[PDB]
Amino acid sequence: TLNGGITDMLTELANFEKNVSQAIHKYNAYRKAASVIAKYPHKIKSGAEAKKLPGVGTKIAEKIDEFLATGKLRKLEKIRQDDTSSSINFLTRVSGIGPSAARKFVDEGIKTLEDLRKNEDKLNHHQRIGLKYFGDFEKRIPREEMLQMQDIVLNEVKKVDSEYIATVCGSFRRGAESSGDMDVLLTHPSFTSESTKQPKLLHQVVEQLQKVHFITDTLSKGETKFMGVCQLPSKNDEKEYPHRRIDIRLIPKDQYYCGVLYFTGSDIFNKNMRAHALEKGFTINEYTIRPLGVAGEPLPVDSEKDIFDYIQWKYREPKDRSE
DNA sequence: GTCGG
DNA sequence: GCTGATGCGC
DNA sequence: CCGACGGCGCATCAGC
Ligand SMILES: Nc1ccn([C@H]2C[C@H](O)[C@@H](COP(=O)(O)OP(=O)(O)NP(=O)(O)O)O2)c(=O)n1
Ligand SMILES: [Mg+2]
Ligand SMILES: [Mg+2]
Repeated sequence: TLNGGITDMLTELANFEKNVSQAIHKYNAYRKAASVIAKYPHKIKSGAEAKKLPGVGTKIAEKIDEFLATGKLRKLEKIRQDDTSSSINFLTRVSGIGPSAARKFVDEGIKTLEDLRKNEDKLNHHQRIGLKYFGDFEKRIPREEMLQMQDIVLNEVKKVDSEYIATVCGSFRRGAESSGDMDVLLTHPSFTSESTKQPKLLHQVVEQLQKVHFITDTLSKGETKFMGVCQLPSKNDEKEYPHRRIDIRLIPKDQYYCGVLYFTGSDIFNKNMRAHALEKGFTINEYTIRPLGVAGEPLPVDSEKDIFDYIQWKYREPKDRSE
């Protein structure tokens, strides 16, 4: 990538602020700057040039000048040397261990993978599964495997009830050649914003995917959101595929376009778009777009493009939403 | 950390 | 048990 | 200056 050295530096700063400092707005600011620089179509020559981009301010411009001049950032070189920052940043890589829990574990002398494995009884269910698949969860998923997973999920959903519609969203729907996980949007005509005419709609699908041994583990599960683990089947004598993260979101069927907009992302694109909506006098969530008067009644939406129209954005195909 | 009013 | 906060994640 | 920063599901806990 054209400015990969810079965007990597900013991401590392973002992670430090989130995981160690617990300064969430600094985390968001660093990721916004990294995002806008990532899509800038020139090799950046100076901090001043970058400060012209929205989300890059004075402090990030100065860091870019240091990085361009020396290839490194003294602030990060010191952070990498610090044992407590290093430990906390490591522990947060386990799914279910956040900044607070990582600092608590370090206080208790739990700070390596070996320590975690020795202290499984001190982990909640989510953390215990995150530890179990720690290596697998850091692997990426080739799009070819995403296509196999898509075929399994859609066909098994079809067998439960041909009226389900399952849509793979996330980075996959944005056309990524690899994904960190699989995100599945689910609808069924019995579940609308006006009524739930059938119970266990999400459960039935989860159950079926467990029955055929696709879903292997559950991190969390409610009426509309499942968060778990899945695995492709392998052939005779074949090494097994890595276990993968899977999220499933049941959305009211009449609210599919707001739901698919949300679940297609990226997260930064959603943040930019919802922030823009506010400046335009609307609020967007995964169910509705509503005017700000306090939020008013939902506006009619019959395509993803209707949502862009309301906030006066030209439409952006999913592949162009990877901010 | 950055931005807009 | 319920409700509201908080952590963690999408 | 300085308030705002997207919006919400599930797990866990504290207080009643
Ligand atoms: N903070 C976040 C995180 C996620 N999402 C939405 C947008 C994202 O596209 C989708 C799925 O989340 P994800 O973490 O799986 O991200 P992804 O875009 O699929 N990328 P990846 O899974 O790493 O390949 O949920 C969001 O709105 N806000
Ligand atoms: Mg994803
Ligand atoms: Mg996901």
